[PDB]
Amino acid sequence: TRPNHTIYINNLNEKIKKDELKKSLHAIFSRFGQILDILVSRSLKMRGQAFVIFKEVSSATNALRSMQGFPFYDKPMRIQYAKTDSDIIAK
RNA sequence: CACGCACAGGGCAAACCAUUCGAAAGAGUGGGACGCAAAGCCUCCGGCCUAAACGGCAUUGCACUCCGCCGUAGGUAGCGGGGUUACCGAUGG
Ligand SMILES: Nc1nc2c(ncn2[C@@H]2O[C@@H]3COP(=O)(O)O[C@H]4[C@@H](O)[C@H](n5cnc6c(=O)[nH]c(N)nc65)O[C@@H]4COP(=O)(O)O[C@H]3[C@H]2O)c(=O)[nH]1
Repeated sequence: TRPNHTIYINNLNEKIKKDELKKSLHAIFSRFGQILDILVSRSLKMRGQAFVIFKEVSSATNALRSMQGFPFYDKPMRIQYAKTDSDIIAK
């Protein structure tokens, strides 16, 4: 549970189109601070989950806690501290 | 109608290379020429190739490597059956 710049989210409505998620997560996580990116693959394993990269931890954290169990596309998303740091975060 | 190395006069073009289109398969154009008696034309049937989109299922996945099954949809007529039309006329029991 080491706080991170990026957040893991799952139980995502696998029915909503990639582009749509992208636009609609920014939609509610931008409220918590600038985002450098939101990554999402539609592949068998990476589906149902998105990765949101905030500018700084401070926002991820602020983010996380507030929207846990949050009904998104009639499907309540679990949230967590990304296990690793996205690539650009090195940079 | 069918048949075939009947030498008549022709057609086409595998791999490859260049380039355009497509998610892709693959397709078109250009050089190439493996090999075609229809390797002309047509996707109705079987096979195989691709999964972008569409519908169903499966999946709770910790990624920035790969991304599943069915339907379907496309492609292949140079994978095959089939249909259709065809040049030559050594050959038709
Ligand atoms: N006019 C005519 N003659 C026929 C036919 N069938 C056989 N022949 C004669 O037989 C020769 C060899 O035929 P092949 O074994 O089928 O071997 C053939 C064939 O496989 C190929 N070919 C030529 N033209 C065509 C064509 O229009 N379509 C296809 N699929 N293959 C062809 O080239 C080979 C040699 O061809 P050729 O030099 O012409 O020499 C030919 C030709 O003189 C026919 O339907 N029409």
